[PDB]
Amino acid sequence: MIRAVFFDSLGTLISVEGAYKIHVKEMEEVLGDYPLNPRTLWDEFDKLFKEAFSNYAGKPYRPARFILEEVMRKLAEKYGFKYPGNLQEIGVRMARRYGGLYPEVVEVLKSLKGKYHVGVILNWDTENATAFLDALGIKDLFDSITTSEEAGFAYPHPRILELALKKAGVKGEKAVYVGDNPVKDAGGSKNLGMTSILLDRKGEKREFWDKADFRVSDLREVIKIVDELN
Repeated sequence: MIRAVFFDSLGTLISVEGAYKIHVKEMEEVLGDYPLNPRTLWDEFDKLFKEAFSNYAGKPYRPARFILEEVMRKLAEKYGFKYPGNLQEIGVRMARRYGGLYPEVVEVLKSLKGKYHVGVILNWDTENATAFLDALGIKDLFDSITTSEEAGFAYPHPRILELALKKAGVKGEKAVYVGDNPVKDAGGSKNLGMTSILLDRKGEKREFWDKADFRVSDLREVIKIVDELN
């Protein structure tokens, strides 16, 4: 019955502890020798980039590289540090150095890939998203990489999922959907017939429990769930 498994957003693959490290080390490289706290610069930057990026939700996609540069450009002015080019390429380097994938990702992707179409969906730019997956070492494990830039709209928008399924050549009813935030993923409260799996690593997402077919704290359960559905 099931022919494709999709992972939406990097929260289903990267841990909060690993993500925060890459982010911390990201600002470290940006500041260099300039006397600024990387912890605080991340706080203001993450706050500002969220504001700017949220204004495009479900609307025609503007690449994040241009929204990041503007946010970073303003911070450089505010605090008086040089802007060392695009942050996107710095992130790929930090992911290379420190990683941050959940311990079982590569194992789970490897098993599913032998039986089903394993695709990933991201609310990011196509080029950088692929480079980031390569840095983590899981790019070649996916049968398809679908992004908001390719679909033309930011999260949420049906064209993203529609295109992901088009790549796999399967209908939604024959696909599984792994996400970590139902109100911040590609399909929003929409799936196209897909069987949803909510990743709650800590069991602290009660508000999202009732809007997901299955719940798991370990991605290896995605193997069993998909297996039983067949």
